[PDB]
Amino acid sequence: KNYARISCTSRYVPENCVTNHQLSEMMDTSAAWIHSRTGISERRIVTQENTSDLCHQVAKQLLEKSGKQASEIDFILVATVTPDFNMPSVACQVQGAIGATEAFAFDISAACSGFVYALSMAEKLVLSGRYQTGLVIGGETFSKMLDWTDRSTAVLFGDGAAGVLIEAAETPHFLNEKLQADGQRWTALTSGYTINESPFYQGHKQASKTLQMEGRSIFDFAIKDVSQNILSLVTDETVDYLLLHQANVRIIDKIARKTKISREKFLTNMDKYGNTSAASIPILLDEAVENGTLILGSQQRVVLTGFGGGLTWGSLLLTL
Amino acid sequence: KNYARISCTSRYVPENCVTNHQLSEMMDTSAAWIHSRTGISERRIVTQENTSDLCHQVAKQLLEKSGKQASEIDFILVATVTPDFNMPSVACQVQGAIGATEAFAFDISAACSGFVYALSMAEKLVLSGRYQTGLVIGGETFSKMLDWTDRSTAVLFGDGAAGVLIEAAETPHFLNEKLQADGQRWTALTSGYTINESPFYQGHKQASKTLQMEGRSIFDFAIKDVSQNILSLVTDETVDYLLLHQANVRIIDKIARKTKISREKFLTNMDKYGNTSAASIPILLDEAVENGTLILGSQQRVVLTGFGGGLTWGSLLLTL
Ligand SMILES: C[C@@H]1C[C@H](C)CN(c2ccc(C(=O)Nc3ccccc3C(=O)O)cc2Oc2ccccc2)C1
Ligand SMILES: C[C@@H]1C[C@H](C)CN(c2ccc(C(=O)Nc3ccccc3C(=O)O)cc2Oc2ccccc2)C1
Repeated sequence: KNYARISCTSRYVPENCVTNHQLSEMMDTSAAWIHSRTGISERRIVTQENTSDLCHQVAKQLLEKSGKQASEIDFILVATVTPDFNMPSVACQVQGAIGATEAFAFDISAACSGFVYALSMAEKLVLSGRYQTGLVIGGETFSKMLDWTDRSTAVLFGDGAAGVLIEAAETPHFLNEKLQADGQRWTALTSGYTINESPFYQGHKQASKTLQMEGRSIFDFAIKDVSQNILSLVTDETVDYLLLHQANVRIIDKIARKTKISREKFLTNMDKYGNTSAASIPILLDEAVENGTLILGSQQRVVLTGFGGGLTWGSLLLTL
Repeated sequence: KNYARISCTSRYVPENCVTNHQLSEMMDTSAAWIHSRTGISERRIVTQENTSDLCHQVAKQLLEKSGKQASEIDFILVATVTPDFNMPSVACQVQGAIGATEAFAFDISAACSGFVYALSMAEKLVLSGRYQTGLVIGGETFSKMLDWTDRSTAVLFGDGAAGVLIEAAETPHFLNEKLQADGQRWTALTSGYTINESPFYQGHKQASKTLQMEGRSIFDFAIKDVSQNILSLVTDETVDYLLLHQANVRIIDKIARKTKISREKFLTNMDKYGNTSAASIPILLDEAVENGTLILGSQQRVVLTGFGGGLTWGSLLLTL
């Protein structure tokens, strides 16, 4: 048994629900326009929780659902770009919160590709035969990284976390993968810059630290490069469902045409969550499993496709 | 060929050299006292470079040394807790800087255990058979995370980066490993907190963001837990050299006694670098290889042991 397998899914978002109506007041825009530009109706925003707290509940819920003991966890991987501290890692805060004393843990930084990247990691870890049980969680609190006056980005993001319980299976589930990156375009999407202000620094680098994005640029990138990445693993005839990063539904609309894969196969759920970055795919996954669209153990050929800052992007082809 | 192997080593530190004499003036302490408390005589501090720049030179040097093409790199892993941005990752900035268009990349957050953790990752990646050539670099610019007035921590850290070229070998090199963590003590060593100041935040969390450490606490932790972790892989009779995280030489003095492993086997090099966090082990490694203490391809049984914020710690047993 050295084949990684997603046994359980689970998600957790802040209770505070922020509708477009509240954002139209905060800012000076119309809820109607916020809705048509984003494809979002409402989103959750933390009021007292930080990334680790959201990830903590996900882990806690995964443990209760599966009936697993925190002591049976061998490793905890968290995909995030909005961690409480640089040190400790969010994965370590969760490891301590749930008491997974026998698990080692760390965070992975790959922007909105983070969950897919982390999932690829867990597969490698389990393949080695050294580890069998892990928790892979994607979580963010981007609401603390936004300029809530600029209505061309703030209205786009939601907070939340979701993950899965991974355990060693007898038969393969993770069939193929293709992880990629292009740092030659890293300026297209950035956040979290830290100014060096030691008495030794001589540069004049300044950066608000709030998210910055070249919409058209990354939109075009997704359509061209993600489409090619997806087509390197499947074709319409060999895939049942595709769970892409929930950045913008129109990206999905166009990718389905580009790749010639049936549009109803691409699941989406931005309406109530907005763009939850690394958490987008596992939140979508938990919902699709929860309502019976996706069925664990059914052998449905599913592709998970993330893409984001880096630039980063990658897909995983699995049989649920 | 699916056995990870360290083929090349390389290091890079800022040219700006800061001696204890300059720090005694800056602060109001004696160089003599800074020396006896830290075991450091001088350290490098960035004046214009950021973590990615240091890691960039390491990658660039590794590529030139080995004669490899940036296009032959399959993956780039960077261990850091002081990245330029949360997004993009430092690994992505390096991937773009050196033109490793065929490599996917991401950063790993495991504090001063980061390099060991990243190395464990690369081993898993190569084991899978999907990837053969990678660059694993540990780099930090902690000088931007310190309060240069508090002489109980600032005098401790240096800037720098170092890494290795990893490629698929025919015979095993990575013999064993034991990665661990304890998030129940994460408050003992923290840095980089990000305050949430969205119009929705109701908490009153505040944190300077500069490094905070409970010296005695983590010192005791290292002596007890790292000693046990090391003894789970070797005994004096089965190890030739041990490269531990360069946090404090006295930790090594005591660990050698605790574990009963010959003291001359633990290599150290804080004098000219200070504590370079994640970069400490690969800098030490490159130096020991450079001067002939350690010999690649000689089959010397070597243990790499990192420990740091998280809490995190772990060792790798290899035959060079
Ligand atoms: C609030 C604004 C409203 C506008 C209409 C859409 N915005 C946009 C929202 C999302 C994207 C986009 O491509 N996003 C992404 C692409 C790759 C990886 C990650 C993302 C991410 O949003 O996290 C791009 C946007 O801007 C354009 C889309 C098409 C053509 C030109 C720009 C969000
Ligand atoms: C500048 C100060 C000078 C004092 C004398 C030593 N400081 C200290 C320097 C380092 C440590 C220490 O244990 N460090 C660590 C332990 C585990 C993982 C990482 C570190 C790290 O420094 O990065 C602890 C220190 O403080 C004590 C050591 C022994 C007993 C009580 C406190 C640094």
